[PDB]
Order: sequence, then structure tokens, then C-alpha cells
Amino acid sequence: VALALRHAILPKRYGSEYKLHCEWGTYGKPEHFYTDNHLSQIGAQLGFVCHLRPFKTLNDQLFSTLPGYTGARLTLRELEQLLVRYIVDRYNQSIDARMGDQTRFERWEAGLPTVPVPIPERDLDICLMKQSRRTV
Amino acid sequence: LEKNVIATQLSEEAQVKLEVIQSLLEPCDRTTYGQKLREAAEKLNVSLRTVQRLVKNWEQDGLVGLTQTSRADKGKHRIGEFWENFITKTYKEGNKGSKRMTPKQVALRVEAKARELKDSKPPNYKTVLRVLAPILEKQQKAKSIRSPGWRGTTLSVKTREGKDLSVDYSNHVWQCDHTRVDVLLVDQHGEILSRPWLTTVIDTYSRCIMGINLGFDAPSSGVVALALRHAILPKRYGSEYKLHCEWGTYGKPEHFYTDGGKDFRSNHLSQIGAQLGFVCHLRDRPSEGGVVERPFKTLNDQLFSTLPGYTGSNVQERPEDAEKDARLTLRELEQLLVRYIVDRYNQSIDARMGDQTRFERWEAGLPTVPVPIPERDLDICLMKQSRRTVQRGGCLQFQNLMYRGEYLAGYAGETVNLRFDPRDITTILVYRQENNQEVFLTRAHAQGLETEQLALDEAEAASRRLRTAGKTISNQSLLQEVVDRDALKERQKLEQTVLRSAAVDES
DNA sequence: TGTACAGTGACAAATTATCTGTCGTCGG
DNA sequence: ACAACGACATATAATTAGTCACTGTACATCTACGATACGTAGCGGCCG
DNA sequence: TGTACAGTGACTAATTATATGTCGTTGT
Ligand SMILES: [Mg+2]
Repeated sequence: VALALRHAILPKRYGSEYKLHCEWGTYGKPEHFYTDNHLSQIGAQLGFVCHLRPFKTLNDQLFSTLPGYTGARLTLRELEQLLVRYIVDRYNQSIDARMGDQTRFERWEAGLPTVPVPIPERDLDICLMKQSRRTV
Repeated sequence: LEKNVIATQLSEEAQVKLEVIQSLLEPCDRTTYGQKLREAAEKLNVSLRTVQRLVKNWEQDGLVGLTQTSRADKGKHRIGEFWENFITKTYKEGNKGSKRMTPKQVALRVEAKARELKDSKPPNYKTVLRVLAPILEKQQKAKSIRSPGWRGTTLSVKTREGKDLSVDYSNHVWQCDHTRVDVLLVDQHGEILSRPWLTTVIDTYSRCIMGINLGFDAPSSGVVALALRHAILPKRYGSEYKLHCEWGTYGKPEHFYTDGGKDFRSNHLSQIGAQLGFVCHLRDRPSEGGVVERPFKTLNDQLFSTLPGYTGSNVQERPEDAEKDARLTLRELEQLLVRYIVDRYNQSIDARMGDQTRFERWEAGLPTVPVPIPERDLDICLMKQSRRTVQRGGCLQFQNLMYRGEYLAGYAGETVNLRFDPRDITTILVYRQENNQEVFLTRAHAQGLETEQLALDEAEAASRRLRTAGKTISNQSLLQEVVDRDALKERQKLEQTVLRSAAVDES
């Protein structure tokens, strides 16, 4: 969960290999974060409140169409590339009935009271995985 | 540079402060936020000003601002600088050279100076240990430092010349040095001899063991010449070795890399190297040549520590039964050690790689299959006498022995290059310089000894005895001073007899 | 980039004595 | 009138120096010395 | 019952940077 949060917060900066057309332009600290002491520390470290639906479309629009779909081979990295391409150029470019004019991304942008300032990368190190002992 | 800090093991008090801060993350209104502070002053038993300080420490540091920071004096000593420098330098001077002064002894030097200065509070011994503690840990750390290793197929061997040899393929750089084995051996009667010497020749590219010599004999340019021919030539072992794979390893190095022992930095190895066309190179430190040295720890660990008569890696680890529990002769130890090298060691995984055996990597790593050299052409191993001169009557005199040759009377007064075998000096190959090249001349023979064989150390021991006996110099006279000492024992002769019995089994 | 084998932390799987439910049996 | 920051004073555990009882490990014949090489000097025999 | 010194946990006293009140001052 902390790794998913780190990604969300930081700028994305994806490689040419994903062959994306659109930019994944979000970044930023929320006011609240809802989840399934560690996450509450992270909330207190970063300054937001921890509390304790794309899946239908990922199945229909991506995963049920892929090699090896569990009712051919596919590596984890390839699946990531497929998932990112789907997210950046299709799913976030879609318009819901409740938005009408604006896409999922555009309404996101459109609704901000202000452009947040990116959190320097180091302040998110608390999210990363850790090995506790190594010898130099 | 970047400067980040992260808190860990937060909870023990701090979880109470964390729950207070979680209750205070938003300035909701000037009316309500003050009430939230005055409520948090029930969970922490402290005033509004303590909670306002906690919120400021949190906003300026993040999670470490909840944790109590360590005092500014932590790691400083209250005794004053004079005593802190006196204690540090006293220790250091007292562990200079061979001196090994203990902290207790430093404390005695502290009480001695304090008495001279009329001080009343010379630091206590417990504080001397504390003041010297940091400079002891450093010493222990500086001994313990690990080094990584060559990783993948690329390897550059450093020489004493500061040049690095790029090791590109099998037989590009062989390496050699010697060591004692850690087992006491016995003669064929079951009496103690001595711990053999083991020599190994390794190829750097494959780390396969390309040849050995095992014996009671001393490191010598002779033992190196024998290790070289065993490495170079195609190898044959009988069924009494019970081998289940073949040591199919042979051919000639382009370079040979060694420690600075007098076996290697020698005219004899220079002449072998010039005739075989390989270049002699010097190891810059023991720690550069681990490809030679490390075969030796593996053998202690995989082979020799599991054999009777084992002596340990040093005198403080010597099994007290080693001198009573010896059982193997040199012929048994070779029959075990050769098997170990052919069936186990050359068949194990090359550790840098993880997916090849040492032999598989050698065989696949040849740039081409080399042609086996004729066993006669290994006469390049013969030692050279550079500048002896032919006497009138077609004669050469050499280590007291006098030699006669089939065309040699044609060249009285001339200078000749003599090639000889230290195992058999009865015969001399004579070469001469013509057109600034060596040309072969003749097989000179020790006159009256054509039916007889003398090794150089026998002619030498006979000459020493003959000099001190006051008798005359002649071919027989030297043979007479051999045949008594032969017929009539001394450990070196007893060792030589068991070593000979192994060489007989090689024929 | 010295080096490579044996001993040692870190993690996962199969087995068993031990802790929990549920019911039946006996005593107050 | 409410909230935040500094001046000044006051109480406090962290750090260091010191003391004390229990324990680990050396004292118990032992590495200067052996085995190679080169580099230089010498002894009498042979010749002029 | 080998034998006696240096290093080590366990506890205590002196010193100090630090946490807590209390009030004065300023911004909102
Ligand atoms: Mg050596």
C-alpha cells in the first residue's frame, strides 16, 4: 500500500518504452487517504489523514484480452507496460456521464483550487522496502 | 548534496504524540483549533505551551520531531582536553613498534603524570577505557574489511611493474607458488618423515588446476621445472589412482605469473621461459595471486583436515596427536590428492560464473586445440652452463667431473654452452655459438662413467666429502665417495628414497 | 574486483502436540 | 479577545567518571631459521 | 580447591543540554 501511495504522490516520468501518447500528469498530497500503525505513521510523516473502482473496466478493456488470461506467455514488465498504456491513454482519458465535457484527468485538473508543489523525492523514502543489515 | 532523515522504531512514547498530532493536522478555525490543543493536553499531561512546541517541532522536522533528540554532549568527555590528549597519545606511542601497551598500563601513566602535576582528579581507569574505546574499534574494523571480487568474464592481473595483464583465454596466464601441506607422512616402515611441499600450476582464465608437484623436496627452480612439465605435457594415470574422469588438461602458457621466490626470479626459469616463449611476471602482493593461494585453503578444508596425521593451519591449532597418529606415505597422499583434483576440484563450479565447471571453462576457453609437444623437446628444462671452455685433449671439466665428446677435440680453446640434467649429470649436451646462434655439437659423457648415473646433489655431496677427506679429484674418486655413503639413515636420504619410489611408479 | 569454500542469517513447507468448539456424561 | 513566539526561571534524565564483584585466559621449553637463488672473491694449475 | 591480572556487567555520583512553566510581547 505504501509503494502504491509513493507512486501516486510523486511525478510519473515514464520511459519511451511505454510508447505513451498522453502525459500522466498527476502528482500531489491529498487531504484524506482511505485504505483496506505503519500507514498512520506515513500519514503523520507526510501530513494527511489515513482512514481504514477501475477493476470492472480493467477486466473488460484490458486483462480478459491478454495472453495467459486465466479463463502463451507474458512477463511482469510487459503487463506493467500494457497497464500503464491503458491507464494513461484510455482509462483516464474517458469521460463519465457525470462529467460530460471533461475527462477523468481534465476534471481532476479542473477541480484543483491550486497547483500543488511537488514533494521532493527524499521525503517519500519512508514508503520504500527495506533490508535491515548489510556490511559495506 | 541531498540531506534526508527518516524516523524508525517510533512508537514507545511517540505513538501518544503521534495520535496528538493526527488530531491536529488541520487549522480548522481559530476558535476550534485552540480547543483541540486544550483537549490534547488531557492525553499528554502538559500545558498548552508544551503542545504548541510539539506542533512546531512536528511541522519543521516531520516524524523525528516527535522523538527526543540526543544531548549535545553525547560522545564528549568532561575530563578536559589536557587529559583526553594525554590519554590518546600515550596509548598510541605505547603501541608503537613492537610495544603493546594496554589501557591499564595507560592508566598507570595517567596517575604518574597527575602526581607530577599535583592534580587531584586524574581520570579513573574506567574512563581511560572509555576515552580509548573509539580508537580500538577502528583498529578492529580496519582488520575486518571485506573486498568484492572479479565479476563476470573480464580479469586484469596486476604486476609489480604496475602493468595489468588482461586475461583473455585459456593458457593466457598461468600462475604458481608453493606451500606446506598440513599432514605428517611416514616412510614405508611407518616411521615419521616430514610434511610434504605442494606446488600447483593454475590457468587464470578457467581457474582449472593444470598441474602439480608433491614431494618432501625443497622449493627449487628444479621443483618449478617439474611442475611446468607436468602442467604442459598430456597427463597419464594408472588404474591404481581409481580415476572416473580424465585430467584432460595440457599445452603451453603465453605468460607465467609468480611471487618473488628465488625459484621463480632465477636464470633457470628465465632460460625455460625464453625457450618455451612464455614471459615471467612478478606478483605485486600475496593478495593479487589468490588464484594460486586459494586452491591451498580449499584443499585444507576439503581434503587434508579429514586425513590422519593432520597438523592444523598453525602451531596454536595443532592436534596434539599429529606426531603419533601419522599413517600415510607420499604415494598414498598423491593417490588421494590427484583423485581429488581430477574427480572433484576441476569438476566443481567456477565460482565467478556459477554455470560452468573449471574444466569445462578451460576446454571451451582455448582459442584453438594446441599440438602436444614431444617429450624430448621438454629438454628445454635442462640447466645451462653458460661459459665453460674446451680444454686441449677434447675435454670439459664441470662439478669436478671430466667429460669427453665425439667432435669436441676439434674445438679446444673455444667456449661452449652446456645443457644438463640435475637428475643425471653423467651425460652433457654441448652446444656452441656460430653465426650468433646456438648450434648442436655433441653428447659429451663423463669418461669411465658411461655405465653409471650420478645426480648433481650426489656429485656435490661426494665433492664436499672428497674436499674434506683430502683425496684427489677424478671421475671414479667421486664415484668411490658416493658408493660407500650409498651402501651404508639420514632423513633427507630416507625422504629421497620414498620420493624416488613415487617417481618409479611414474615410469 | 583477490579469492572461493564452509558457516550463518532470512524465509518457506510438512508434521505434531496443544488450544478451542460442541456435545455427552456425571455430580451438587 | 485568541493564538503564536521569546525572556527568564526551574526541574530533569542523558552522559561521563568512578567503584565493585565476577570472570576470561595466559603461565605453564620454543620461530629465528632452513632452503633456494644470484653476485663477488679466491687457489692453485698451466702457460708465456 | 592450580594461580593471579586485565577486561567486563552492574550500580552510583557529578555535570549539563534539555524539556516545562509562567509571564511579557506581538500579530490577528
Ligand atoms: Mg611464495
